[PDB]
Amino acid sequence: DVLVKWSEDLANLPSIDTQHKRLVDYINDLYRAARRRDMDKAREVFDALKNYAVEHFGYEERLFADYAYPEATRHKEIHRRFVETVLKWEKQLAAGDPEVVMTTLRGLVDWLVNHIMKEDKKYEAYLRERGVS
Repeated sequence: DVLVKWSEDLANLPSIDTQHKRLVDYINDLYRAARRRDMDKAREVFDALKNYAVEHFGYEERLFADYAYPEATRHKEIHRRFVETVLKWEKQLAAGDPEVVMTTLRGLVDWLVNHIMKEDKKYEAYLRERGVS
C-alpha cells in the first residue's frame, strides 16, 4: 500500500502533524510513481515535495522565532542543509529514471523520519507550554 506508514511515535503538535503527514504522503506518492515507472509523475511529485518541505521549514521556523525556541538556530541549520540536499536530488531526478527515484527514497525517508522523530520532537513540550498546538 504505502512505503511509510504513520506511526504514533511521529506524533507532535496537531498543527505540525498536518504538515508532517503531508510530507509522508508525498513520499508515498513518489514511491508509487516510481513503482509504476512513471518518471514524469515522479518528477512532478518530487517538485511538490520540494516546495512543501521549504514551506514547512518556514512554518516551524516562524514558530521558533515567535516563541523563542532555544534550539531555533541549530534546527534552522538542519533545515537549510536538507534543502541543499533536496536541490541536488532534484537535478539527479531530472537527468535520471525511476531507478534513480527509488535510490533517492533511501536517503529521503531516512532523513525525514529521523528529523520528525528526533529533532522536531524536541520542540513539542516547549511550544505546547507556550500555548502553541
